Amino acid sequence: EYKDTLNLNTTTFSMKGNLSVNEPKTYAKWQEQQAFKRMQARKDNHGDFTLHDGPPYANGHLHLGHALNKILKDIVVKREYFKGKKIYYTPGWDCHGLPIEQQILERLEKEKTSLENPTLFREKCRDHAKKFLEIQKNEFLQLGVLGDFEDPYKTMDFKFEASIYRALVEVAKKGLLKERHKPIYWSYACESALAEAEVEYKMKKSPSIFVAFGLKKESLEKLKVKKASLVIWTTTPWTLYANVAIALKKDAVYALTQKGYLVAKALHEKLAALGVVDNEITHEFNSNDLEYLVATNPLNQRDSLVALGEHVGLEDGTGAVHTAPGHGEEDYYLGLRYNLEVLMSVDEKGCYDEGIIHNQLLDESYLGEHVFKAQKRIIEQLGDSLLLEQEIEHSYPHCWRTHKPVIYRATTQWFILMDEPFIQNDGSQKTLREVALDAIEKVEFVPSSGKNRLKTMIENRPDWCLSRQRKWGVPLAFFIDKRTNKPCFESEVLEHVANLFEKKGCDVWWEYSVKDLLPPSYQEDAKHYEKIMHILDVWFDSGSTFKAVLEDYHGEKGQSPSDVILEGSDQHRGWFQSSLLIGCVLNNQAPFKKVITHGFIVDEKGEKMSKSKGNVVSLDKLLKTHGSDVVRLWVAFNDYQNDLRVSQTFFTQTEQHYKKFRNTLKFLLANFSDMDLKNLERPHNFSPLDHFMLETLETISAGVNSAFEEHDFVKGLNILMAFVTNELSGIYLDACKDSLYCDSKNNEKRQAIQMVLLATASKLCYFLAPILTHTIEEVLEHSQALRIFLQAKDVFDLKDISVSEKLHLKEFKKPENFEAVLALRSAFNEELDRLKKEGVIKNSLECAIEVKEKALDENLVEELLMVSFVGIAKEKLSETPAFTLFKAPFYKCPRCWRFKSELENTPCKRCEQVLKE
Ligand SMILES: CC[C@H](C)[C@H](N)C(=O)OP(=O)(O)OC[C@H]1O[C@@H](n2cnc3c(N)ncnc32)[C@H](O)[C@@H]1O
Ligand SMILES: [Zn+2]
Repeated sequence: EYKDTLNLNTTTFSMKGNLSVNEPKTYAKWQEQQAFKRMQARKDNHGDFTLHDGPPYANGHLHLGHALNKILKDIVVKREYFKGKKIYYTPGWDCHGLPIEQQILERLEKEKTSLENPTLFREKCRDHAKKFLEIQKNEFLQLGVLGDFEDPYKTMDFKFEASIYRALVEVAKKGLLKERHKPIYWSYACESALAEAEVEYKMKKSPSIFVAFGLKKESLEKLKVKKASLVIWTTTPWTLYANVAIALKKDAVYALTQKGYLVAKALHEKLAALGVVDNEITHEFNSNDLEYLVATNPLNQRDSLVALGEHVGLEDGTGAVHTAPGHGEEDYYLGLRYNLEVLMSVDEKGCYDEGIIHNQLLDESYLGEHVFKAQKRIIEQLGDSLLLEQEIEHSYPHCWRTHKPVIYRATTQWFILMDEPFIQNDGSQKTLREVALDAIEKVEFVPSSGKNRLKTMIENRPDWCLSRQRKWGVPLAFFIDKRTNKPCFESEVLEHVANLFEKKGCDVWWEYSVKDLLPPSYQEDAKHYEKIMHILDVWFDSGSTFKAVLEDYHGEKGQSPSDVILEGSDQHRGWFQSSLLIGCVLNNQAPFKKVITHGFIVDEKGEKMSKSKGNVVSLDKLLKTHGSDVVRLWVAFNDYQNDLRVSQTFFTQTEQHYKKFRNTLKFLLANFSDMDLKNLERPHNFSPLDHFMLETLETISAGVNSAFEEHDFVKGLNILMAFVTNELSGIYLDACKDSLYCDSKNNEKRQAIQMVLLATASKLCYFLAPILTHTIEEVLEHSQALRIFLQAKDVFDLKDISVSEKLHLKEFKKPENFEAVLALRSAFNEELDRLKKEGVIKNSLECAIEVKEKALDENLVEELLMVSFVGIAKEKLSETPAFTLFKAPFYKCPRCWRFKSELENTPCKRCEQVLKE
């Protein structure tokens, strides 16, 4: 009957998050109130921070990977904002290319329709990108992220298309944009060249065959043998029609078997065990003496030159390599080395064309057949020359959006050259590969291992094929002079076109005549010029975002180079590399100072998610079930630099952490809710325990901050959680509960406790604000004391505070040392544990302790162990080397339940006083 005489100590801040209901209201408010613009306009901004957004493709709804990405960017940006900086973060969308165009192509199929008008086709692509840009923008905002989402950048904006073109212009004028004719990746499904970032290597089954090419009569006579046939190994019977040579290893021994097969001696043992060749060797020859002999192709009876390759391998195959210059890059260079024909009779759709008849390379029945469908019939046609057929599996390149296997076709395309010296901005001379490698060494990678991934790619990469044979993209908008057969790179022409794109967009390249695309100076010679109609690799679009966004807006959307970029691990093959290369051409450095890489969302078994496999976890369902602040906490509280597995068990762990933080903030708010805000002006006498908590708060705050500075949010959250769980809840709040609930509101020691709780909630708000922004906004909404103490209207006014200044602490105050008393506490609690299960007592408050160590502050002992008496009493309960435990020789107080009453059912002296107030 004393419960209503206690301090109420409640807050309107609720235990339950109600996140599905409350979070949309917060995020809608931030949109309506233009919170991001308010952040940028903050009057006392000091220093600048630029995160340059890498642009997601404007196709589809968001998945959990996009959420991971944008949430990490948001934590990084909000950290810098709350450190006091002016922030720049303009999100963007990647609107061109097959990620958009393939969806139009597939829908036209399903509807059984076609769209051949270029302007109308580009319009359907553009409308699709516009549609999903808005969908994605709103789904991003539902995660609580803040950026310039009402003014995002778009690669389909006319000014951006011009910026991309002007970047290409800079490459051309530095001498790095050149035509090459060679075999390259070819996607037959979309009738386009491809480069590396547009291929996905996947396991594929293939025929694997060993084929005898008999030496011609005159070559047998020169070699002085009766029978000899070189054996080749190939997995592509579809290229045998284009054979012109058989390449051997230089200065290497070739064995001739009794049945007359000629293979590398080093491989004969393996080949005979396979049954490709017979076991007996009759003669050995040096490949140097075999060069310029001639064999016969069993498929079509054509000559095949015996040639010497560069670096022919002896781990695979036979040591004799079927050479088809039209369908292999190294083959092509060998063919030119020996002035051989480049046979290439495979069209843009991957089908054999009339060249096989004109050149007598393959039977006419194959005309129009797809090369992969023809292979079975080709293999059957080989007859006795087929020595062995297997089926193998190997990693094979596939088109990134049609998912069909690619082939290689000799073709003329446009490239950025990697090993071509060009004039540096400082006047020196270096190749792009050299510049990029030097640039990488100036970039910080998080984790540092990511440097090695990008560096190895730059060390090994080939020339970058830029030209694509689709319509949705930025054209390589140069004219060829027919009088010279070379491109026109005159600045007046290039600037004229760039200005037209900036005002009208690239549709004009298809619509306008050559004369109408030329400056008036040139229009009389318009008859001599023809347009290049190829469009740029979409990876060149996105590689140019630093120029189009950071440079062309002169710092208004962030500096070049950016301070941070942050993307998934596939962007070393992608956007990190394209942006590095273009930045090194234009600026001779990377357009970013730091690269943070995150892993991929994968299922509970570590496997990739796909609608095909049935293992896709829905972002919308995840948000509905847990709320965005829980999804955000899951991101921050996990090892995001490696792949992240999604499962109910891991989200249940995160929910328990969120509940612990939330329940802690509720308790804090409840227990300084009644404090007279005049307290905030005056200093207080703090107890040793108070000081221990303030000093501990400062030590853990430094550790959290250092961890968050290194982007190790797990480490920082673990420090914060341990403080919340152990020192705060376990030690301080337990020890303070009596004063908080049972001491007078005027009690100066209670007021000091409340100031410690205020300072503690203040630091929790500051450190959690980048991660749980909605929840900290809610905390401030419900606590007038915090808003006054922090001079904060809302979460966007938070700053790191000096607890020392706010609480008026003395400069040279010597820290508490609690090692001895906390060791006594743990030892007492272990002994109390044992007495409880024996039934000897129920609670620490029933006990008296006499400590043999006279050196300890006895009131601190009583405070920390929550005994009701320090000293000697009558009934001995137990004894250790450090202390003796007795039953407290008092009654339980009916108001505070401490054993401090001299009379049964009578308020103790403290409570008596409080009740009389
Ligand atoms: C930087 C984007 C470039 C230019 C390109 N448009 C692109 O890849 O766009 P998108 O495919 O939509 O991806 C945009 C960003 O999401 C990241 N991402 C994609 N899938 C996943 C996934 N399962 N798990 C985690 N992250 C993912 C990707 O790593 C990039 O950080
Ligand atoms: Zn009492």
